[PDB]
Amino acid sequence: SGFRKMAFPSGKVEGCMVQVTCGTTTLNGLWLDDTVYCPRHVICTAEDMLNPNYEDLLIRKSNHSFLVQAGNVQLRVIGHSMQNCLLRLKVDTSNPKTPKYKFVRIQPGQTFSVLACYNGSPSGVYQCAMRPNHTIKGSFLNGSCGSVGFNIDYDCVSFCYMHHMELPTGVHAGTDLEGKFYGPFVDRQTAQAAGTDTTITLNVLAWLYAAVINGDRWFLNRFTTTLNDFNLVAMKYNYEPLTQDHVDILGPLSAQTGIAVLDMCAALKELLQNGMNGRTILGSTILEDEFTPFDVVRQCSGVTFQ
Amino acid sequence: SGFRKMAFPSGKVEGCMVQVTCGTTTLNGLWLDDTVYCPRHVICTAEDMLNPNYEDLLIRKSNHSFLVQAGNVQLRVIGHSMQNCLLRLKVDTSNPKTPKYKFVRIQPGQTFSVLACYNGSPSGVYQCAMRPNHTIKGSFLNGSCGSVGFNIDYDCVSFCYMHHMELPTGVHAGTDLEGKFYGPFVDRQTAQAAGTDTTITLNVLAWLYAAVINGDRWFLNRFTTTLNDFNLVAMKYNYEPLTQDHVDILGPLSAQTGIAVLDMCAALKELLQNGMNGRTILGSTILEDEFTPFDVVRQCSGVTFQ
Ligand SMILES: O=C(Sc1nnc(C(F)(F)F)[nH]1)c1ccc(C#Cc2ccccc2)o1
Ligand SMILES: O=C(Sc1nnc(C(F)(F)F)[nH]1)c1ccc(C#Cc2ccccc2)o1
Repeated sequence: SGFRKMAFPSGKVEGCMVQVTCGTTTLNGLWLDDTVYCPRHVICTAEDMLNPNYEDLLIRKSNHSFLVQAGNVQLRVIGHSMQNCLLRLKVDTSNPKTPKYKFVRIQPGQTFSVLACYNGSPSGVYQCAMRPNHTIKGSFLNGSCGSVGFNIDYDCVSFCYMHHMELPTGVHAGTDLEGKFYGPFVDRQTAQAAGTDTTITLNVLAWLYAAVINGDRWFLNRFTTTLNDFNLVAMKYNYEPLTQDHVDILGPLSAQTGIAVLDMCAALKELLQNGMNGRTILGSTILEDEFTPFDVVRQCSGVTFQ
Repeated sequence: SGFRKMAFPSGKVEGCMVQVTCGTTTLNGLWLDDTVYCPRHVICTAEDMLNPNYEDLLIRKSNHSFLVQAGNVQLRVIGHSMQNCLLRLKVDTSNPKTPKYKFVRIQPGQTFSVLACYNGSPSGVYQCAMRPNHTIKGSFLNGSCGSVGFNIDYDCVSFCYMHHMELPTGVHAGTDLEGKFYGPFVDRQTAQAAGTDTTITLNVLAWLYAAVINGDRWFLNRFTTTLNDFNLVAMKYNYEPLTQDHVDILGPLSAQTGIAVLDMCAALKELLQNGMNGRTILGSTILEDEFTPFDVVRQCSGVTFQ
């Protein structure tokens, strides 16, 4: 029993974190086989950020412009290229600790673990959701760029995020491991700001199923609803519209608890309209949206507390 | 910026998790040097739990009664002893992945990271506080016994918890790595239940300092309070009494923000009496108590957003 925001064990990722220095700038890189990945803005100094031309800034660099440190070991750069917003440094050593891995581009609403790192040293791990507005509410200080997000599937690390910047509201933006940004953000200091966010409906529903699996039914009701009628209430409360695809995804959870998706939607609608009446769900006083249907099946018992 | 329940990177602990089987019971053990630690109740079958005599149950076991699996490798038991509520199995191999470590007994209110494990395979990591009532609100399913709690200090792993059982309210109980229980709990199936809990005052205060360090001051006020006057409000709201020691501990945070501890206490008192007025603190609608003063200094910027 219980329910917590759980991260994946971070060991396989810890063994891949290095430090990358270019001139006066240091940040984290990711060492897989004989390549180190890092934010290209490592090449930018104390004025470049405002309007950098990375093509131009990089052509002026040599292989020995870059200092890569794996622990106390110094790695030798023997090549470099730019891939979108990432630098790809080739090194003379292959990381013996490289896990089985892939690079994936995660969709909004999906969750992953972040290994916060400073000077190539892991300092903490926590679970994040990719917001509908393509930001994450992380916990990052100066020096955290190059910290990565990931999921672990059996023995395979699916890397899906690399940290690049903080936006004015204190939220965070970055790229996939191909260097393409999530959201309309760019790696330069501009007026860019997070667009308006919405609550992740599908995740709230999954979480309500987790609460039932864990034995709680107080918020249920005898009503049902249609998709369209639900979505009118959804938009009033700034929730993402529910789609048939989302209903389909909730099938396994619906089957395990014997509660129809649209009946759970009627429950949510009531909770949204009436509030929670001083009561809690899975220890929370608010409706949580950073657990996916996958996260619930992963964490919750396969048998429900009927 | 941002503020999240952050766990320590779990790598050093992952490399220490093994599987221990006795008869039909399997759970997790901790492999440090040539010793495996695990809950002694691994020796108990499908009726022993009710009223087991561990001395008697253990004397009937040989070294080969115990099956220890580190990955796919089988470790050979070459000795065993009981230490309080733990078994101490000596093995023919020394764990090459043993980190620098110590065993510590944590105090109520303090926090640590839990590596949830099943069949000796780490599955997740999350941050927990030791409640005043000596339980933790973990996330555990059948097979999680032997999962450990820890803090990491530089290169040193301070182990402080091993999981033994779930109590009726769904909360969790276990021991330090000397096998002594936290709380009045025992490793047998009885009517034992968590005593009444209280909110960890010192942690709520630390967290209010974190909110200020991160730039938020809305909840402050022009009032001050005495310890005694605060504690009268504290007991009305089921908060731990504040002591001079707790005030002393909050010194560094108080200095960084320029807010007197007793002035922060007046703020808390107002928040307790008036509520939060639909507003949030560090993204929370409630007063959080699972971050210590240490956790705040670790996670927050050393310079405040004045
Ligand atoms: O702490 C951070 S994140 C960070 N700051 N430095 C690093 C390093 F690259 F790792 F060194 N990482 C921070 C502070 C301020 C900002 C910013 C910003 C910003 C806001 C709006 C538009 C463009 C840029 O990020
Ligand atoms: O899922 C768990 S924790 C757990 N259950 N099994 C293991 C194993 F040892 F790892 F195998 N760990 C569970 C379910 C039910 C209980 C219990 C209980 C209990 C409640 C009151 C008094 C004494 C015992 O714990």
